[PDB]
Amino acid sequence: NARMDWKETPEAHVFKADLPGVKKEEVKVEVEDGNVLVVSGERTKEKEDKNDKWHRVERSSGKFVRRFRLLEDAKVEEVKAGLENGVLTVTVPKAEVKKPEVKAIQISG
Amino acid sequence: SIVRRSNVFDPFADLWADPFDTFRSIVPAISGGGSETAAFANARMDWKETPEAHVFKADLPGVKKEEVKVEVEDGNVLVVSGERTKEKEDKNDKWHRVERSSGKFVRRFRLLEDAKVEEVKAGLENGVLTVTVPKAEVKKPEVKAIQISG
Amino acid sequence: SIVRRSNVFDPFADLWADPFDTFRSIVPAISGGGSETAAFANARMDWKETPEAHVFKADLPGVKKEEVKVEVEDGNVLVVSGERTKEKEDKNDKWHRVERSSGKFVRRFRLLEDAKVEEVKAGLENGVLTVTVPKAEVKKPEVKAIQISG
Amino acid sequence: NARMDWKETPEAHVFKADLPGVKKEEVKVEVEDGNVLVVSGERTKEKEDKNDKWHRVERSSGKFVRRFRLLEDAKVEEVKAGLENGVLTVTVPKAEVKKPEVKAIQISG
Amino acid sequence: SIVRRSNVFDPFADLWADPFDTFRSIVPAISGGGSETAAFANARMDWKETPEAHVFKADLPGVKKEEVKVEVEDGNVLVVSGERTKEKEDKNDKWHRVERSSGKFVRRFRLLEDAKVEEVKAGLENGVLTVTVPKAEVKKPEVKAIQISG
Amino acid sequence: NARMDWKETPEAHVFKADLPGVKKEEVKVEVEDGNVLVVSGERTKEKEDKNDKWHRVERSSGKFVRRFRLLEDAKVEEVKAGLENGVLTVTVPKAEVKKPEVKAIQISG
Amino acid sequence: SIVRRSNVFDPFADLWADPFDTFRSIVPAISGGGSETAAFANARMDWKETPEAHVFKADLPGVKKEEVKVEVEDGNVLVVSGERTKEKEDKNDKWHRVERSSGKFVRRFRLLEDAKVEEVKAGLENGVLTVTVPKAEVKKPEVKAIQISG
Amino acid sequence: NARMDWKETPEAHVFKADLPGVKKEEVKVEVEDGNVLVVSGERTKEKEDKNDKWHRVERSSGKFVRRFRLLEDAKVEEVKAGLENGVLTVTVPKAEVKKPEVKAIQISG
Amino acid sequence: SIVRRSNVFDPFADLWADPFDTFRSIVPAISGGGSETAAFANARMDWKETPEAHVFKADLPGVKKEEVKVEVEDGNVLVVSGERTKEKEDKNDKWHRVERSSGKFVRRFRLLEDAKVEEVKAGLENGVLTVTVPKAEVKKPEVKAIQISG
Amino acid sequence: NARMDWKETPEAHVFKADLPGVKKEEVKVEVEDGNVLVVSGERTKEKEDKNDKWHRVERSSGKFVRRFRLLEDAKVEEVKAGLENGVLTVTVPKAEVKKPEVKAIQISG
Amino acid sequence: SIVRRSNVFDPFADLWADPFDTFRSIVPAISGGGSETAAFANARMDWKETPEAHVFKADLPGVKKEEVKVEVEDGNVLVVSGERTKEKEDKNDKWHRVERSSGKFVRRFRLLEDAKVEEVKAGLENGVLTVTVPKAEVKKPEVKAIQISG
Amino acid sequence: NARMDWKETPEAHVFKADLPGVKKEEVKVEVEDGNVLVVSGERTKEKEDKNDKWHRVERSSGKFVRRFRLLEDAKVEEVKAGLENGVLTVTVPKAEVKKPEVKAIQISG
Repeated sequence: NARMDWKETPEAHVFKADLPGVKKEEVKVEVEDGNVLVVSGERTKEKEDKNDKWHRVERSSGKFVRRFRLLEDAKVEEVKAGLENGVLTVTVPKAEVKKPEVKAIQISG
Repeated sequence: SIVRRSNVFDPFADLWADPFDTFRSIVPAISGGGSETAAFANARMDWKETPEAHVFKADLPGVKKEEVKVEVEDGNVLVVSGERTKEKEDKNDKWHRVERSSGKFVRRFRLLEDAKVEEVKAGLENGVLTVTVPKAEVKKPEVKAIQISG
Repeated sequence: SIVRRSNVFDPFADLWADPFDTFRSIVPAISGGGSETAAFANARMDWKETPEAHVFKADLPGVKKEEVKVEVEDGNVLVVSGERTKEKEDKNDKWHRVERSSGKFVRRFRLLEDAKVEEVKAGLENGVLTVTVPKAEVKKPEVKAIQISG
Repeated sequence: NARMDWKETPEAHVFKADLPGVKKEEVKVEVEDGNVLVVSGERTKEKEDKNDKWHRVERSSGKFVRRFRLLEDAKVEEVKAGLENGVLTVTVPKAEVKKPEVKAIQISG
Repeated sequence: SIVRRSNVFDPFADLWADPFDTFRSIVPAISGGGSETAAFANARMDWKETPEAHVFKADLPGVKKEEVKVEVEDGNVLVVSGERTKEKEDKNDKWHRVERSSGKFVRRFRLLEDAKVEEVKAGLENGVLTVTVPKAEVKKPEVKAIQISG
Repeated sequence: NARMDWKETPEAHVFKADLPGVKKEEVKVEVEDGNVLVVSGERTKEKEDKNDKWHRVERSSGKFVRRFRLLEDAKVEEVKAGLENGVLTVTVPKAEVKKPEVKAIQISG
Repeated sequence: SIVRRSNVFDPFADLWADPFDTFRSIVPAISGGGSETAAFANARMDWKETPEAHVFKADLPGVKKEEVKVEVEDGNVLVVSGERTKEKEDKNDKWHRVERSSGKFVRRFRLLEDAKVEEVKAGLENGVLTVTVPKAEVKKPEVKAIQISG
Repeated sequence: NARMDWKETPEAHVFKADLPGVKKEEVKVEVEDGNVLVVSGERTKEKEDKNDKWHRVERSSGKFVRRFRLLEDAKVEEVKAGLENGVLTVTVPKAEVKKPEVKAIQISG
Repeated sequence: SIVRRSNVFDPFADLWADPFDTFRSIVPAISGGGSETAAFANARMDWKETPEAHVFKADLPGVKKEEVKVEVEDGNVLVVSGERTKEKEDKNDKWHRVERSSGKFVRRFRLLEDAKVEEVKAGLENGVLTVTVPKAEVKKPEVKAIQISG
Repeated sequence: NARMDWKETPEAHVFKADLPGVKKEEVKVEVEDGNVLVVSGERTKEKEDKNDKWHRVERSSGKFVRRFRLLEDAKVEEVKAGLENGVLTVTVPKAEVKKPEVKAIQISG
Repeated sequence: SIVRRSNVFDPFADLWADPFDTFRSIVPAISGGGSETAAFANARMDWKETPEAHVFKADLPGVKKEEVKVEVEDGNVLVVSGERTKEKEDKNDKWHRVERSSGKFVRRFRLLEDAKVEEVKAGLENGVLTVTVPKAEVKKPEVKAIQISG
Repeated sequence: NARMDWKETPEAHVFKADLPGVKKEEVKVEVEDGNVLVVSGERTKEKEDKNDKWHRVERSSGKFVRRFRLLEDAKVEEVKAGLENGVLTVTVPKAEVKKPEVKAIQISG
C-alpha cells in the first residue's frame, strides 16, 4: 500500500507517494495505454539471518502498484519523477497552464 | 482500480441501488489501490437536507479558520479541506500519550442543485464547522397517491 | 437507495478508486433496497480483454439459444439475458433433490468503445455462452518510461 | 426485502414486486418529489397465542420500502397499481410511446 | 458427504441436541458437496403447530396452482414442490432490473404423526400457500410437577 | 461445486449435473463400493497469456466431486451417462419398474 | 432441541448431505440447549478406515487404563469414556499455572458393520489410546466405469 | 446454559444439572407431552446498587431451559428431583430394572 | 510468549489503558503459547467492590470444601484453586451424555490493598464459593469538581 | 470516544480532549478517589424533525468518559479546566516544578 | 480503563503469556477508553535484536530530522516522537486526492538493558528512521541440553 | 499446542506437558539465554497411504514450542526431564529448598 496525493497546479498535476526505504532502482514510473500513469516497484524485505530475533514488526514489504488516469491531452513526454526522503513526486505538465475554477467561501459564524 | 477523478460523495450514485452487488464486488478488491479513509477520519461530516437548505457539519476540534477551506467547484461541488496546525506549545514537553493526531484532508459532496455561492454560509464554532447551502423554493410538487386496484 | 438506471458493470467506475471508502459506505446499507445478486447467480460471467477483442463467458448450462439473448444498447452496452425453460420431463416424477434452480436474469457491461454490432459473435456450446467483441486496431501507443531523478 | 423487477414497454415502464401475504390495505404506492416512485407497506407478523409452537420460521415480516426514479417527463397522473397473487404491478406511462433502441445478435457458435 | 436420501426437515432430529457440536462439525465441510439452499429460497416456509393442527406457510408469489404441488409420502412426509412459469409477457420488452428470479424446488417435512390425507387442506392466496394438517385429539396428557427435595 | 438434481422415474433414478464448459474427456462417472455413484472431473482453468486483461471473473474452475448412494439392488451394470449442453445425465435403472407412492392433494383455498 | 438419544458420530449421517443447509439451520440455534464439546476436548479422536480395519486414536495423555473404558453397544457402537484421576502429587504444592485440565467424557461412533467384539484390540501407549476394529473381507466389488455418451 | 449429564442405571435414567446459586424455589422440574422431561428456572442477577463497582464478571444469569425425551414407558409418576450443592439430580425410574447391554474390551497394547 | 510469572488478574493493569492497541497486538499471537482459559472455565468468577469490602464469587457446582482452596500470597494476591472429585457413583453405569466436565484450576487476583488475612471470610453454598475481603475505612476523599473556564 | 493527549511540563501534567460541539455545561471535570482525573459529559444528538433528510452521518454522539490516574502528590485543589474551539484542556499542577529526565539523541545517518 | 502511565512496548510483558486469556478479556472492552493506534499509524516500526545490538526502524516518509526526536528515558526506555510539517507548497493548489495524512505521535520501547546513551546511533534516510542500540558482550551462556529419561 | 502446568515444590519448580504420541527422540528440553526453559519438538503426522479413508480428524500434529523463564538462580545444570504416558515432566531444582509463603483460609459459610 503506497499512499499517494493528487494535487493540481496551474501548470501541472502533481502526484506524491510515500515510499520509505525504497531506492530509485526499485521504483518504476510509466505511462501505459497512452494516458495512464503507473507507479510501481517493490519494498524489499530484509530477510537476514536466523541469529536475529524480531520483537516487533509493523512495517510492510513487497510489491506496490498505483494507477491514475491522466488527461487525453497531457504532456506525456514531459512527465518528471523525483524521489527524496522516502517521497516520490511525479509532475505531469498540463497542455495549457490554467488554475482550476474554485470559488472560496468565508468562515466565521 | 484506476483513479480518474476526485472522490465526490453523491447520495444518488448508482452504487447505492444494489448494496449487496456493490458489497460483493469490492470486498475482493479491498487489498488494493489506496484509500483516503485515514485522512477522512480528520473530518467526520454529516449532511442534512432540511426543506430550506443543505446543512453540513464537520468535527474539526482545535482548528482555526485560517486552516480550513470551504470552496465550491464546477457549480455543484462543495469542497472542505484543511490541516490542523502544529500546537506551538512548549518545545521540550514530555509526551506521555498522544491520541489526537490530525492531518491534511479534502472532502467533496455533489449538491443536488447548483448553489448560489454568495448565499452559502460557513461558520466555525466549538470545533464544529457548519456549511449551510440555501436551496431554491418549491412546493414539494405534492405527493400523488395511487389507488391499488385488484 | 433510489434505483435510477440499470446496473451496468463498468471496470473503470469510480467506486473502484477507493475500495475501502466504498466498502465502509455500503456495509451499513446492506440491509436495504434490493439486489439482483440472486438472479445474477444464474449467469456467472467472465470478461477478458485480449488485445484483439473483448471476450465474455457465461455459464448457462442446459440453456437453449431460444432462451438466451445478446443485445447491444446505446452503442456501448452489452446485454445478456434469458431464462432456462422448464424441463418438459415426465410430469409425475419424484423429486428427491433439486439444486439446479435457474430463473430469469439480465446483465449489462459498459464497453470501452462503441462496438460494431455486425462484428459481434455469439456462440453457445457445452453450456457456455461466449460473446466476442472485436476492438479497433491500435499500436498500444508505446509505454513511456520516466527516469527517476533525485 | 420486497423483490422488484423493472421492465420497459414501448408504452410504459412496468414495475413488479413480490408481496406475498400482503393485503392491498397494507401497501402504498406513491410518487414523491415529483418523480420518485415509492412502494411501501408492511408484511404483518401473525404473532398469535402461546398455545402455538413454531418448528420452522423462514418467512420475513415487517416494513418494506422501495424507490425508483421515474423520468422527469412521465405520466405521473396516469400511474396504475394492481395487486394479484402476491405480486404488485405498477404501470408508469411514458410521455410518448416508443420501443427502446436494442440491436439483437445471433447465437450459434 | 454421500447423499443417500431426500432432505426431510424433522424438528426432533438429533442434530439439534448439540448445536455447537453440529456447528463445529459442518463448518469445515461447507466447502463441499452441494446445497439446495438456493432452490429453497424460492419457497421460504413456516411450520406452526397449534393444538388442533400443523400449519405450513410458503411464500410463492405469482405462482398458479397448476405450478405447485402438495403431496404426502410414506404416511408422514409432507412434500411441497413446483416452479413459477415464465411470464408470457411482451416478448421484446426491455429488462432494466430483474430481482424476482424463481425456479424449481422441492421441500419435505416429517410429520409427528401419520396424516389422514383426506383431511389435509391446501389453499393458495395472495402469493401464500397454506397447508393445514389436522392432528388427532389428545388431552395433552396433563403436566406432572415434581416437588424438589433437598 | 457441481449442482445436481436427483429425480426418480418408475423405471430409474435420474441424476442431472450442471457442468458448463466441461468436455466428456474431463468427466468420470463410476460406481464405488458396489453402490455409490461417483461423478467427478475438472473444469479446467484457461490460464492463457499475460497479454490478456481480466475485468471480471465469476466463473469457477477446478475439481468437482459428487457422490450418491444407490440402492443395494440397482442395475449397476445398466447405468448410462449422457452429456449435452453443459448438463450431465446419469440413468440408474431400478431392479423393478414401479412408480413411487405419492398421494397428491388439491390446492384452492 | 430435545435430547432423545446419545450422540453417536456417524460418517454417513444425512446432516452431511447438505452442509450449508445444516449450517444455515443451526447457527441460529447455537445459543441453546447444551453441548458436550467441552467434555469432548478431553479426548480428541481420529477415525481411519484402512481396507483391513477401522482404527481410532484418542489423545489421553497421563491417563491410566483403569481410568479409560472401551465398550461396544448394540452391536455397532464403539464407546470410549473415562476420567483422568487426580495427580496424587504433593498436597500443598504451589500452582503457578494450570492448563492441563481434563475431566469426565464419553464418545460414541457408529460402525459400518457389527463388530466381532472378541477381535477388537485396544492399547494405551504414550498417552494415545488405539482401538482397532477388524472388518470382514470383501473384494471392494470392483469399480464400474461408465462410458459417457453424447 | 445449564450443563447436564444423562446416565443410566439398571433401575433408572439419572439426570444431573449444574445450577450454582439457584434456590429450589427458582427451579422447576416437569414432564410435558407425557414423556418430555423439562428442567427450567432462572439464575437471578444480583443487580444491587450503584455504590458498587465491578472489576470482573464471568458468571452468567437469566433463564435456562433443558429438555430430554423419556421413554414412552417410564415411571413418570415416580420421578424424583433433588437439589444440593448447586447440582440438580432427577431420577426417572425405568419400567423394569435391567442393566443396559454393554460389552467391555481390554486395554493394554 | 515467555511465561515468567503466574496469571494475576489486576483491574488496573496497563493493558486496559489502550484496548485496541492491546487487541491489535495479540490477535496475531493467538495461535501461540498456551492458555488457561479452558481450566478457567471450571471456575467462572465475579469480583465486586462494595465500599465495605471486595466480594468474589465462583461457580463451583458439586464441589466440596475439601476440594477447594482459598489462600493469600505476597500480602495482596487472592488465590482460588481446586478440583471437583470423581463422583463415586455406581461403577458400571451407562453414560448417555456428559456435559459437566470439570478439572483442576488456579486463579489469582491482585487486591488493591494488603488484606488482613484473619478477616477474610470464605463460604461455600449452593455451588457458589464466596470470598469477602474487608477493606480499611476511608471517607472516599470527597470528589473535587472543577469549574470549566472558557 | 473522546481523544485525549497527556503531556507533562516542568510545572504540570496537561491533558487535552477533542470535544467538538460540546458546551461547557455538558462537560464535567473531576477528581475521584483522591487521585483519579475524570473527564465526562455528553455530545447531544440533534434529533430534530422528520421534515429533514439525512444523506450522510459520520459524527458520533452520546456519552463519553475518560479517566487518568494522577500522582498521589498532585495539586488536586489547583487543577484548572479550559474549553475552547472544541478542545478541553486540564492542567494538573505538580507538587514541585521539575522538568522530566530525558536524554535526546542526534539524528543524521 | 484508567490510564496511569505511558504505553511502553515490552516484548516480555505478561500479557503475552496467555494470548487467548488477554484476547478474551479485551474484546469486550474495545468499545471503551481511547487509543493511540491512529497516531501510531504515522510511525510503523520494527524492532530487531541482532546479537550485537537492538535495531529499530520507523517509516517516516517526507519527515525532516528537525521534526523527529529520539530520546532515552529512565535508563531503558527508547522514545520516538515527532510530527511531519505542513508542506509549504503552493497555497491555492487544488487537492484532488489526499491519502498521505500524517500527524503527531510518540512511541516507547522497554529495552532489555540500560542503554549507553552516548553509543546510541540514529539516522534518517529515504524516509526511514533507524535507531541502533549497542548491547553489552556476552557468550550467550551456552545452551544446556537435558537428556530425556523415561 | 502443548498444554503445560507449572507447579512449585519446596525443592523445585516442576513443569508438566501433555505430549501424547511423541517419542522422546522427537522432544527437546533446553535452557536458552541462561535462564529460559525451552520445551519443543514435533508431533509427526502419520500421512500413510491413499488406500486409507478418514472419517474423523480431531488430533493435531506438527511443531510445538514452550518457553518459561526460570530464576536467575536456578540449578540450570540439575534440570531433569522425564517422559511417560504422553506426559513430559521437567524438574528445575531451586537454589535453596523453601516452601513458598501461602496463608490458607477456612471455607464454610
